[PDB]
Amino acid sequence: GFTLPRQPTKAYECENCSQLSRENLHDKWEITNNISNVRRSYGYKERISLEQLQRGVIISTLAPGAVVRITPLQNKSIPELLIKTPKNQLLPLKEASSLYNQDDEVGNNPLAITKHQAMLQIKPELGYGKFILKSKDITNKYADAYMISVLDKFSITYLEVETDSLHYQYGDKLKATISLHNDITEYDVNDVDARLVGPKGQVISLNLTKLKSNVFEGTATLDSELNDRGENWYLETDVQTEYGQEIIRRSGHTAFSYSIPSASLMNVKKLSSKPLTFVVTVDVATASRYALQSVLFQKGEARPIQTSQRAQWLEPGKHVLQFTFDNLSDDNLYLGYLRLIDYGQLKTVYQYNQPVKLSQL
Ligand SMILES: [Ca+2]
Repeated sequence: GFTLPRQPTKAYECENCSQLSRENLHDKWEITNNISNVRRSYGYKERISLEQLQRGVIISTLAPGAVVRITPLQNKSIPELLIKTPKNQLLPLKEASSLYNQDDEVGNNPLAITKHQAMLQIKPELGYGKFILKSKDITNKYADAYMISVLDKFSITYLEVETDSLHYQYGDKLKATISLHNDITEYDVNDVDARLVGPKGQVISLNLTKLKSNVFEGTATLDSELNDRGENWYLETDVQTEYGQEIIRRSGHTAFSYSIPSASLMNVKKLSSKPLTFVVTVDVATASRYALQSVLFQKGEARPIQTSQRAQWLEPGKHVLQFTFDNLSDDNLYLGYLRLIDYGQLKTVYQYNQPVKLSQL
């Protein structure tokens, strides 16, 4: 017998669990022998209102040829838009795009600026800096709000974000690193905002600390009790600073997985050698369909021989799950991992990824 690391279980309210299969199934398959969520952004995204568009919204770029996208957040029309260049030339938005993009007789060219959406690449001749996007008028037919996306395509200034893990569970502390880089300039950042957004739109704000002039660390406790149903969480951050007369604005995102520890593995023992059968004790908090997956491994070459999977419906309480391999001596074999999946969450809720020699079972 081998005792596995303890993991207190946590119950969750599941809406789709009743629809899951109640079939007790065992599968086996042959097999043979992402690490980081680091993400860089060369632009930013923001939500703006029609009231802000009327007054004018700052579009800040650091290099020529930035790409700008304006989409309504309601199923309504976009206003006729104007853009003020950094040299205070007021233009119809279309006149800030190339002659090619303004031409309706190219055919292959998309009608990139319409009443439904507006997308453009700023002509390199207009340079870079502070552009002002403004509405020509306001009516009760335009959308209330818009998503502005700015890709500063040819800027060497980027925002780098990452979390200390790809996967978390209920009660874990998440740590994020947020850094603003340019290999020529050293920035001093003070205006930073960051949060965690869940699949149902639930928000967990990050508590930030300044590590360096351009580096921030953020922490939060992940304590959502909701089922993510296979969907992921995102770290969202927004940074703004100034370097001389230039606005440095970057926003970034990175994904991470989250689960509720709805069930845990406790003890694993070898039941038989012919056929190679193992039994694992499981503590279940929420009635759902669970799958226990394991891999049999074999100077010396270590390689997987077969994967086994036991999937069944489990009510709250203690259970014994059985899994078998086809098959070599006990000394030349070991269990590569012990993973437990909750199909109600479509997440691994328990995993032991350390080798377990059969001589320990
Ligand atoms: Ca701000």
